Amino acid sequence: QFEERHLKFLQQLGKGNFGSVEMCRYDPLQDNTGEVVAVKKLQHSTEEHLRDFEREIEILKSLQHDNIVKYKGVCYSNLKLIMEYLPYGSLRDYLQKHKERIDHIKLLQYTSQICKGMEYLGTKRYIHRDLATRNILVENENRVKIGDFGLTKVLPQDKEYYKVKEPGESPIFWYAPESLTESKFSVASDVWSFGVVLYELFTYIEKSKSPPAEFMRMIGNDKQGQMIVFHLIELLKNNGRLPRPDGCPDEIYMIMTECWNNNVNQRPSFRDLALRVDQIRDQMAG
Ligand SMILES: O=C(Nc1c[nH]nc1-c1nc2ccc(C[NH+]3CCOCC3)cc2[nH]1)NC1CC1
Repeated sequence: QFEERHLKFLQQLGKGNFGSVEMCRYDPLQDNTGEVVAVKKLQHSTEEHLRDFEREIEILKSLQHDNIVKYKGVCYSNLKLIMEYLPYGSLRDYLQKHKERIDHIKLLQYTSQICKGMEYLGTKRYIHRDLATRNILVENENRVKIGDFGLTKVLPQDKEYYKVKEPGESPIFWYAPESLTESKFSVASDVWSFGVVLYELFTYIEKSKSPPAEFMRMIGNDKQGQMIVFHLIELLKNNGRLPRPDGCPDEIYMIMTECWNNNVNQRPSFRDLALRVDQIRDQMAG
């Protein structure tokens, strides 16, 4: 267990969907040699949010995979989540800064790694509901892990989707059509969101070309609030889609579009996605 009082703040790391994450030193000997860790805490520690956060903790805790940020422990008073600190930040920021000097062999290594993290997630009947480069952490040049399980849901035994009311703030531009119209979330809607993560990676996080900027362009920048969703549904219903990023290999663009399939059952599995992505990296390499 970790004791609250030995956590020494160093710096903020970031805010996610409902909390905050700090860089801290667990230094129980006060001589300043202790382990640097990542720490999550609730900004608005409601009784509602406190349940979801402990639910979040219990999900992370139960997930052990090379491509899923490690759980280390909790602190009691209100709860704090202790996690491994990954020094390179979010993939969104790392790729944005180091643009294009990250070649395609690298993007596909991360892609592969993302796929495997999700395949295992799904093996435990969990649905992330927020797969996005900003929620993916970089350990080092050669490793990313999936993180921020704040919006994750377990499937019921006999259902294969999870229907949510009442929705909080929602990454709509990553949402598959049936999540927007019906609030059905599933392994399949995470696969849709994975297609957008792949789009993100191959745009190198150019800000003019992000999903929000581009979907907003397509439906009209004049669309506001609730209407954005109305027009997005219609757009997606008619095969309005994010364009192929400048320079994107062709068989990477096909993976994107296969994921963004209105027909829910016709989307690839992560098992097939991981195989496919690894196959492309083989031939690139030779
Ligand atoms: O849980 C989170 N992340 C982490 C778990 N373990 N380690 C992290 C983490 N988040 C980071 C955010 C930014 C940075 C970059 N800075 C590191 C120190 O020098 C300046 C740049 C690292 C992060 N590690 N992500 C929340 C912050 C969005």
